[PDB]
Parts: sequence; structure tokens; C-alpha cells
Amino acid sequence: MHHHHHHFNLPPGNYKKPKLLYCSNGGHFLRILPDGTVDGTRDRSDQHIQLQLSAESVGEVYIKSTETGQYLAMDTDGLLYGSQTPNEECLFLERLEENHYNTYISKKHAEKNWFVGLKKNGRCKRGPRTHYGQKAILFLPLPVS
Repeated sequence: MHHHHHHFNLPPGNYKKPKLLYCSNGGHFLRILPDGTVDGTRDRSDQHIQLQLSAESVGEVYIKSTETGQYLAMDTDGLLYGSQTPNEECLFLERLEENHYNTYISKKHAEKNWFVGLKKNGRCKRGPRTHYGQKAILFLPLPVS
């Protein structure tokens, strides 16, 4: 294993069932819209917030929309998008944080600590704007309906 210059505290659980990824920062579920944009919604019955995680190798995940099949990805300038096909920008290091939450670090940009993050207004943060210590990067995985 490479550790990619990060800790290796992992959250409990498996990838058997889909999840909601809930961010208490603004109270949003991570959403991958069919046009490829990514944001958050407070609408718990939205049909684009159900996500299937899968593990490449241990602690490295794909995050896929169950509705559209799109993969969460982060591009070269730190913007989240939904990708039709899996590529190196779709891999995230899923780690435990504060002994409690899940965080997701872009594997491609792991050396810069670019996280998946949702602002209080439900918009995505750009990679460079995310940091340890922010509520924006803290997620709770929740069972779907």
C-alpha cells in the first residue's frame, strides 16, 4: 500500500448499500445532477442524492450516482463534476475525521488536501478553498430510504 502521505484512519461500514452523504455545515445532501453539475440540497427526497460508494483498493472510493450512473470527480482546477466514465479524477481517499465523520480527499490532488466540501449555501467548495477544520468537509453517511 502507498498511504499517499495521509493518515489511514478509516470509518466503519461497507459498500453493500447506497448512502446519502449529509453535510451539517449548511444541512445539505451531496447531489450529482444529470447535467454533470454537483451541489447540495436540503431536500431529503431529491432523487439525485442517492450514492453508491465502491472501493478500488482499501480506503480509495468511487462515489457514483445511483440515478444517472455518473461518478463524482474533481477537475484540475478543483471543481467537482459528474463524470460519465471512471477516471483518475474520480478516486477519493475516504477517511475518518474527529473519530466521527467521513472526509473525502481527491486522490489525484491529495498532496494539496483538496476535499469534497459543501458551503453553508449548498454550493460546492473549490478544492483549494477546502481545509481541515472546516465544517464544509465533514460528511455523515446515511442509509437511503
